[PDB]
Amino acid sequence: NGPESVLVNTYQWIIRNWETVKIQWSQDPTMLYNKMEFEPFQSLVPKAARGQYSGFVRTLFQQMRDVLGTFDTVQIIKLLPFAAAPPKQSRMQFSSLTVNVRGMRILVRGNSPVFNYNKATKRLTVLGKDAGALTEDPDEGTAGVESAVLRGFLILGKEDKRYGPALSINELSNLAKGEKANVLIGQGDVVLVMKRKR
Repeated sequence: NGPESVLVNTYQWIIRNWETVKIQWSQDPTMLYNKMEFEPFQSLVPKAARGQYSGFVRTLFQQMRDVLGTFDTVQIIKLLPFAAAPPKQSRMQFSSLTVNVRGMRILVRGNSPVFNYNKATKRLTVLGKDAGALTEDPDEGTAGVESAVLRGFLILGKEDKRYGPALSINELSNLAKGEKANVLIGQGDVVLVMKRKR
């Protein structure tokens, strides 16, 4: 009882109700974001981060709506509870989002100890406990273009030496619209990104 249970139950709820969440996420996201079911999760989020995280995630979700062929079920499920605060817009980038449990990090890209989706089995494991199983979705984007990781950017694929040494996530704000660059996105992973034109 406490944080860990709120975390696990929140994601359990999303998975249980995925079909209606998916509909609302696409047709009326504001009302999805305003559901009472996300309030307990929001209390886990550091008070001073809630607005920042919401602005960030809401923009990442609109990028996914705006950039055809980049639908990512697991990414939507992972980031959704963070959209539930009144958004505070900024130019900050986040590689992880913190929930306070016992100060734990949910990685924005890929799996983490806290949030682990097992593709082979379709099971989501949160804090080592079962949150439920997904089903294969035909709407899933297969281009390897990731639209909901960086605010204002698309991840294109592997590092490409034509575009020079890798930048940190804090160093992307000088890039021109349409410009490409390599980025230390996390771990030791370097990826080619593009700054969006709109």
